Amino acid sequence: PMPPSEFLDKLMGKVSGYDARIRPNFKGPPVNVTCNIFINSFGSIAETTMDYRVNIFLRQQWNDPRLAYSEYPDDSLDLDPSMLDSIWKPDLFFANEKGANFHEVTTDNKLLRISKNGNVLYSIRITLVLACPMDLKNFPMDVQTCIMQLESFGYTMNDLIFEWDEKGAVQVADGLTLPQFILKEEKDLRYCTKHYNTGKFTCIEARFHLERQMGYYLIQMYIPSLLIVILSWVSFWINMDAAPARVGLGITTVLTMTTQSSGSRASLPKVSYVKAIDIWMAVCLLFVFSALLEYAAVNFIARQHKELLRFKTVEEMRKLFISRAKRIDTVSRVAFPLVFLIFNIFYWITYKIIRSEDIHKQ
Amino acid sequence: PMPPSEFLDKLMGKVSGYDARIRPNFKGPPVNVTCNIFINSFGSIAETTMDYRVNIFLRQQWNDPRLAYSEYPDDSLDLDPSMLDSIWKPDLFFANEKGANFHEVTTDNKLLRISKNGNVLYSIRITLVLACPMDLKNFPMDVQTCIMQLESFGYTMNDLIFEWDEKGAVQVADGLTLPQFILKEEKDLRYCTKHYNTGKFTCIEARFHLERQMGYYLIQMYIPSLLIVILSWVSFWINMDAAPARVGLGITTVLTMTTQSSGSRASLPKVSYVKAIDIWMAVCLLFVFSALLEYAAVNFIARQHKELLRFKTVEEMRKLFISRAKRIDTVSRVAFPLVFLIFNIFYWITYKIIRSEDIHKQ
Amino acid sequence: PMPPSEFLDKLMGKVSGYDARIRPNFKGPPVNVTCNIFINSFGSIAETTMDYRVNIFLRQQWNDPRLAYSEYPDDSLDLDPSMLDSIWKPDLFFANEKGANFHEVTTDNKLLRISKNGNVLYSIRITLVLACPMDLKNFPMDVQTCIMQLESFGYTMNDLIFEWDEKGAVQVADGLTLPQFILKEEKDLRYCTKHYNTGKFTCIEARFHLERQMGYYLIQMYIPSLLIVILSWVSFWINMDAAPARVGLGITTVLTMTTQSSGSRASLPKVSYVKAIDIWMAVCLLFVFSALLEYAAVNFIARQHKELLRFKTVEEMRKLFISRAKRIDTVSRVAFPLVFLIFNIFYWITYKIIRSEDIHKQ
Amino acid sequence: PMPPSEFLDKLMGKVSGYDARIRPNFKGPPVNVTCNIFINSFGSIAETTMDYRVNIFLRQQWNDPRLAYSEYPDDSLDLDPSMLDSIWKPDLFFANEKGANFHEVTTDNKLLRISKNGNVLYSIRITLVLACPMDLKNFPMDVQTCIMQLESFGYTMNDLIFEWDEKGAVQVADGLTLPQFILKEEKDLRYCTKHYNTGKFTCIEARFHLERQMGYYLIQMYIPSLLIVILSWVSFWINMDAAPARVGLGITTVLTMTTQSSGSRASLPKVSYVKAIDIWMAVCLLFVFSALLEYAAVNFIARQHKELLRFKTVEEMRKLFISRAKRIDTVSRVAFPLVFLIFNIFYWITYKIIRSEDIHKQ
Amino acid sequence: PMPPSEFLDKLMGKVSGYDARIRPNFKGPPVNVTCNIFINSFGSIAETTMDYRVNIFLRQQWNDPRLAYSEYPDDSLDLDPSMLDSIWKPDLFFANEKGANFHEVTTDNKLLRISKNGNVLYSIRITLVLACPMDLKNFPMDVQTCIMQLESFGYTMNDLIFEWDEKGAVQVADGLTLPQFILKEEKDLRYCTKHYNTGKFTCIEARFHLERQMGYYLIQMYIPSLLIVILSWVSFWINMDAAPARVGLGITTVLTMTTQSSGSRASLPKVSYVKAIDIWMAVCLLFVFSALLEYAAVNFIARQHKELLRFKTVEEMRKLFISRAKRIDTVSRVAFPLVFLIFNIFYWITYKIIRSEDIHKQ
Ligand SMILES: CC[C@H](C)[C@H]1O[C@]2(CC[C@@H]1C)C[C@@H]1C[C@@H](C/C=C(\C)[C@@H](O[C@H]3C[C@H](OC)[C@@H](O[C@H]4C[C@H](OC)[C@@H](O)[C@H](C)O4)[C@H](C)O3)[C@@H](C)/C=C\C=C3\CO[C@@H]4[C@H](O)C(C)=C[C@@H](C(=O)O1)[C@]34O)O2
Ligand SMILES: CC[C@H](C)[C@H]1O[C@]2(CC[C@@H]1C)C[C@@H]1C[C@@H](C/C=C(\C)[C@@H](O[C@H]3C[C@H](OC)[C@@H](O[C@H]4C[C@H](OC)[C@@H](O)[C@H](C)O4)[C@H](C)O3)[C@@H](C)/C=C\C=C3\CO[C@@H]4[C@H](O)C(C)=C[C@@H](C(=O)O1)[C@]34O)O2
Ligand SMILES: CC[C@H](C)[C@H]1O[C@]2(CC[C@@H]1C)C[C@@H]1C[C@@H](C/C=C(\C)[C@@H](O[C@H]3C[C@H](OC)[C@@H](O[C@H]4C[C@H](OC)[C@@H](O)[C@H](C)O4)[C@H](C)O3)[C@@H](C)/C=C\C=C3\CO[C@@H]4[C@H](O)C(C)=C[C@@H](C(=O)O1)[C@]34O)O2
Repeated sequence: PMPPSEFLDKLMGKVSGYDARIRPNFKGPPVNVTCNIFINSFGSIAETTMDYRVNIFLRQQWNDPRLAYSEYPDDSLDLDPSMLDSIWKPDLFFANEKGANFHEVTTDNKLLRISKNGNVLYSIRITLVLACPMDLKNFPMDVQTCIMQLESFGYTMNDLIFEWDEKGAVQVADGLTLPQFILKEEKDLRYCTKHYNTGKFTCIEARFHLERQMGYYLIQMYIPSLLIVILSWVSFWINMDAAPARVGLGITTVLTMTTQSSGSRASLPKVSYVKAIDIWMAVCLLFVFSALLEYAAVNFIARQHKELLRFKTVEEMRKLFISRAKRIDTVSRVAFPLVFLIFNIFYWITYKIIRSEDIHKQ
Repeated sequence: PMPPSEFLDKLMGKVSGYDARIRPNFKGPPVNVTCNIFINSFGSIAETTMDYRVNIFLRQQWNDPRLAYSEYPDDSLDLDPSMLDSIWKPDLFFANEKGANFHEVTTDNKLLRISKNGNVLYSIRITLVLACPMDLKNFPMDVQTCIMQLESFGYTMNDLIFEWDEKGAVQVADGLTLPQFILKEEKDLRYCTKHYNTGKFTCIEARFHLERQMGYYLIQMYIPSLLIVILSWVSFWINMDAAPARVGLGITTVLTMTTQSSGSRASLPKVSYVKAIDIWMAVCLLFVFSALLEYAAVNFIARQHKELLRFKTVEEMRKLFISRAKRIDTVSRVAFPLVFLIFNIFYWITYKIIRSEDIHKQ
Repeated sequence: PMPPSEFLDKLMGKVSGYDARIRPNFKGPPVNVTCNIFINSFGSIAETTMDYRVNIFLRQQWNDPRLAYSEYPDDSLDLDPSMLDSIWKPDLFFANEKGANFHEVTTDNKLLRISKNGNVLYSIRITLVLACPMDLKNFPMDVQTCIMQLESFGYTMNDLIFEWDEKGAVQVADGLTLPQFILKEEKDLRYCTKHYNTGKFTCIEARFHLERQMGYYLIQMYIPSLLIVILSWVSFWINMDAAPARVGLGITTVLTMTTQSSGSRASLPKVSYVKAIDIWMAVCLLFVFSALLEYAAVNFIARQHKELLRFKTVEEMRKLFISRAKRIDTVSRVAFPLVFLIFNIFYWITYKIIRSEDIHKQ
Repeated sequence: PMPPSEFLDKLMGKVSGYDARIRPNFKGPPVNVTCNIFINSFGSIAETTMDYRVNIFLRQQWNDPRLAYSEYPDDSLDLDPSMLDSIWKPDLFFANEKGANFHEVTTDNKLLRISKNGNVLYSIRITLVLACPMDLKNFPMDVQTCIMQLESFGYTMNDLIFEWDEKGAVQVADGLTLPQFILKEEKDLRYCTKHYNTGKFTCIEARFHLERQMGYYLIQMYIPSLLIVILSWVSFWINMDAAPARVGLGITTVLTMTTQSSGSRASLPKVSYVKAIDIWMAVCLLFVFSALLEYAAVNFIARQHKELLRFKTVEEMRKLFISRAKRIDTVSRVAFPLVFLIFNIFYWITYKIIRSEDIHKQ
Repeated sequence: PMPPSEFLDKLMGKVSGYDARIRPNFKGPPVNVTCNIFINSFGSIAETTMDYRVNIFLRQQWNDPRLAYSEYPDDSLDLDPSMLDSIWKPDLFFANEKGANFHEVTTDNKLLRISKNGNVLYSIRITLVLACPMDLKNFPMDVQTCIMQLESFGYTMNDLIFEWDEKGAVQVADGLTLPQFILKEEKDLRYCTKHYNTGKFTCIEARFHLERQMGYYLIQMYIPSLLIVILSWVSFWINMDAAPARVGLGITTVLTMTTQSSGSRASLPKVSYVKAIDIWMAVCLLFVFSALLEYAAVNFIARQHKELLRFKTVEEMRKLFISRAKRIDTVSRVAFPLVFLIFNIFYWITYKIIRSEDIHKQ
């Protein structure tokens, strides 16, 4: 029978001794805050500035003794979010972030629900440009581990304690997909406490293990390099007397291998360690460069042939240099793709075992 | 005869018991909100970040019993938008969005119209960077279905219910055109209710079917690839003894096919499935590569010819290798464009039937 | 003798019955608002997102009967812009716009001048990213017509009427120049009234006719294409037996024509109609491709010559094929630039007459 | 002995008749405002959108008679910047600007100092994206004159007059350097008064003469073009019978000259007048194109030689065509670099005299 | 026993004489402020606009006598950051900065702690786009010294004095790494006082010495240039009669050296001094150009050979020109890589000694 306006100005009134600046149960045990997040959107992962953009529904549960009411019989009592000025919302800030803008569209995207015993549910929708450092030791295949850290500002560990939720940890939205990565099902909850000269502060973090998909990099980078190496193999069947043809074919394959290697590393930060694509493009470039060196040795042997022919064992030395120049081409035509196939299976199995070692060590 | 200032401070006065924080007909049936949007601008569709930018006139109709007035005889009573602080606007937020900024130019772009019985018309102009996931299984021709979701924050299904309008669904502005797409005439209205641990929330959505126009991709991508394949066909008429000419022509056609294929995929996200342009550029690249292989086989047969000529059935084996080397060119000159025409009609009709299957299944 | 503070708190005081929420002459004829704009900056015209950025001094003149004063003898009475909270500024918003931010530097850039009879002058400085659709049927030469629409939000046609000024329409700043376009001297004032389900709203618009300057596109695009076609003509004088030279020259001219055509269309939206540069680059590419086909026919005739010479009317058939192979080069050397000159004068006069037809139809 | 709180609420109190909306010495002579700016940062000069970014310390000095105090004996009395709401700051706005955001970091970056007789010192730190039109008649060497205009909004010339400072004009920070330009020591102070239909408004402007440094453009653009022309000269020493070598060398030099000319104009607005780099790249491209034409004439004369040799004064006509084909190469080998050196010294001295004429006319 | 609300409204109440506009110990000695910063994130260093982005925890310690309390026995008394409106926070602003936005996510990221004797701890989290000028005299290896200046606005040196902290200077976060640079362990604290016409202002600055990592630039830039020079060395073994082969190989190596040099300078400001990569690419380009000149001299000597052979000491002059043309190739094949190795060791040791001289002079 009681009207709701006096009831919802009674608990936050200045005739009441609420004092929203003062934390609950002052001069006592620390407040325990339970947090669960809901990943609404995850994406826009950029490697060159090492950050990613999430959309989260940050839900914070804490108990306030002064907020308890015994008049109304309903337990939930969902409230309007405009009177969220004097409730004592806890301070929370993300340790590694940029941006972090609120959503003010059509209303402030906020949820306030005060239970009968004093439990408060506080939900806010925020997009954060979270910055995570990434390791690029293996660029085509890799398991990145993005770190999201939630800690407090201005309340030490003896006054405010952040804890993860027990029923579930992180709720991902159904149907959420990433175009370039695959989000793993398990998520780590390791809370570490940062120490500062001012004091220690409560901090909880969650880790997402991101598997990079290998379907795009196989089409864009691995197959055109094989096309270039196969073309340099095609140069072996051409006639050895046709010098501009073989020289031009080999030179253009080396040039396009260099430009392809320079263009695949363009969308990447300037890291200072050797990656896997470096190894792949280096061995492919070495293969086309060795093909050009093989033709240069063949044409040098033919040069020695032509100088000793035109100005005495001349016939059998002509035979020896033509037979040797034919033997080099005949053994190269078999030896080049076989050693390339050997390198391919060795590289692929060692990266398969180091990828499985990364997924086993985690 | 009554002056308007007391009348428009009477209904929102604190001497009145309006209490704009409290929802209408509290502790009763849920409020029913009818929404229709007006697409003022639609465009700026970007594939690489999978989002689009709309300009909408969001109109929300709901009934308030406390707002009803019986003094004035006029039914419409358009009001000034500055006193839209205490009216109980309903909470609405878009589920998949970025940005969503209001228009504050020369006034707040808002409309408030309170009917005599209590019906409230609330119109706001907002630009939203709506994020939609897109399928790129067929890149040149495709029918994208952009999804716009409108749901509530902080009021469950038992307190707030969102419904679409019956007289029309979505009003598009007259003369509105898209440079890259064609907006279909019908629009789906399927409302789905999202479930969360806190509770269930009302949500309505509208789907726009976007037909990608095929006029640009025919000019930019399909015809230059045919030019490259026709040039590789031109290489068959050149003399077989002119080895640097045919080798250089074929090698430059393969190189430019590779760079054209790499440059057409630049304005696209790094997806991990095979698209239609992948198939097209792959078959065209296979055609120019097979032309280079055909010349390599011709010059290998001529090599065998020259070695058996210069160091016995020599005349008729010279005839056999010249006749075979002529026969390969003569059959290739007919066989290459005919099998290309067969591939063209097969690819085009299978993509026509899969495009019509996509438009029939919807 | 009267001090100014009471006089300027008398007309906007709450002891006065001003009521700035209520429109002037309520329950009567509609308010008539006269608007003239002053183009301070115009520029930053981008084709790929189809919008332009203006800086305008929006001046709005309307009459308020309650604001009239008879105490002071001065007629102008320029006022301070801080008390522009309660004046009843009219609602105005641009129909096709993005951005539209106010200038808050060192003060709010505003002007308020209330005349003695009640005329109010309201000037504000705003930069608007106005979005206009453009037609690219003729890309090098074209007359774009940018549309600026000013309409009201929340006041129908019976309550608020917008009208253009009679003394002048749009004042452009002296010395204002555009690097890529030429602003015409006349400007259209056609007011159209938009109709919505809620009601009809007053709207006035102004059109600027923008002539695209042809000096840059002649240097960047038209002359290098002529350089490529002239180089392909140079290929006719080279010796026909030198096959790698003529083949390589023609192939590189075709390749660079393709890359030049692909690079000139890069700063353009993905439109689906044929433009004028498409026609120009297509005919130039057809010319260099026909030159390569002409050399392929010459070397095929020489192939027939060489096969019938080396394995009977042999001398006179050698004469016939050498004379025909010389005649093809001799007639091509004259016939190629003459038909190119014919195409040039036909293309140029038809685009001159369609440009003058566009400027005559307007 | 008087406490400072009553003294600094006495002069701005509502029990005082200060009335900060009303300008000082109302209904009298115009207020005289003295302005000096301090260039803290100058840079980020972009040619393609024709604007530059400054950081200025805007100091405004004006006299207020009502602010005068005779109680305290100190003359300076530096005040706290939070009570800068009611002081009657003058209206000032920059005529050609974008952005112009204030600095709110750790405090509002403001200075308020009220002298004993009524002199007020008002300093604010602002970064402005000032838009200046630039002339690109000579692109490598040029003296740009950036214009910064400071005028008033809403106060005419009879009420507010802006004047420059007498002790100095513009203070540049010590150690301030520009990477691409050189700031001259003198600065023009020409005040021009803008006229509008509403009235005339006071305006003062300052001009900075910016000398473009020529060290970068000599390395990036002038020397690689000389490398290309020297390579085309190297083509003269190669054997005339080696036709693919000379043809390929000349064709690749023409192609790379075209791409170098197209790439140096990329970071520039689409202007419609001929610049100096246009002239330079055009003459260099003409030189490499004439070298290709010279080889085409040599090989045409050799063609006439070969046709009259193989199907009568045959020996002496063979002599005449070989001697003429040698004479063309021998005279070209001397004549090409000498005429290039003549063009170089003529171009360089005419641009030196037109640069000195620009610096003498100013 | 005293409740906290009256105690925390007593010290900031208007019944108290706090007067937060007035600085502490007015008309006396200057306030001494001790500042220490905590580098939370450091990165996003861009060379082309010469600025870097930090995340700092700015801690300011100063003593206020009026804030001292003797009632409560606790010494720390951490307070809520909402009542940081009237505390007299000191004015601080960074001298060389852009941006500098506060963090408003979930609360204002602020810390307020008032000691018992009057010591105030004020911590704020800010991201600043700090602009630092950089010297690019040596581009691959360099030690940049970023300067962060903190000074006051509106309080002179006699009223406000800024001092660095004695216990530590700048705290870097543990685990913080930079992908492109290495942050040195020592940091300079040199405070310089800026002088202005208005007065002198306190300023303290901190310098970070940044070592550029050399691992990326060795892979991206130094090794492909060696690949190009090694390929030009490979051109010496090819047959001298094969003129299109050697000419084409040398010409494409010169062309790709030019494009590689133009592409490595793309991500750099337009500086006007010679860098180290300029010297490296210039010597490598000189090496490949000299190889092309060596082949041109060889083919000129062979031209003289062919003209004196075909139209008398003819045999021994044929011997002299073939022996000399062989001797040039034989001495070049040894002389080119040896002088390249000499240049490599000289360049590397002189840059090692100038890098160590830069790290010794600091
Ligand atoms: C085979 C290599 C040699 C070099 C051949 O290369 C060329 C011609 C002939 C050579 C012998 C080169 C190559 C294509 C082939 C033709 C082969 C087919 C048409 C396709 O390929 C197959 C193989 C591919 O598994 C390696 C396989 O993918 C799976 C992987 C995943 O399941 C594990 C899954 O995601 C999904 C099921 O799909 C799939 C069956 O498709 C063709 C689609 C390959 C892509 C072509 C690419 C298009 O743009 C690329 C690039 O811009 C380059 C410049 C041109 C193309 C090219 O490089 O062309 C290109 O790389 O011709
Ligand atoms: C003549 C064409 C053939 C192909 C010739 O081309 C080449 C060499 C010889 C060939 C026979 C090609 C060409 C230049 C010429 C040399 C000609 C001159 C030096 C200039 O040209 C004249 C002609 C031009 O009117 C067509 C005329 O403009 C007027 C137009 C307007 O009044 C109506 C007005 O705005 C103003 C008065 O100026 C003007 C008198 O200048 C030279 C300045 C032309 C520009 C050169 C361009 C620089 O970058 C361009 C591009 O990056 C490309 C890659 C290289 C250059 C080129 O393409 O070089 C380039 O295009 O040599
Ligand atoms: C040796 C030079 C000649 C020209 C050879 O070049 C080619 C073939 C054969 C020529 C004789 C060229 C070159 C690679 C080699 C093959 C050599 C190996 C595969 C690798 O190299 C070694 C040498 C390198 O120390 C110079 C050394 O790095 C250390 C430095 C640091 O410790 C001090 C530390 O960070 C870490 C330990 O690693 C390391 C042991 O790896 C290979 C990984 C080199 C990188 C290849 C690059 C990939 O993209 C680049 C570029 O896009 C270009 C276009 C193609 C590649 C290339 O240019 O290919 C490329 O540059 O083949």
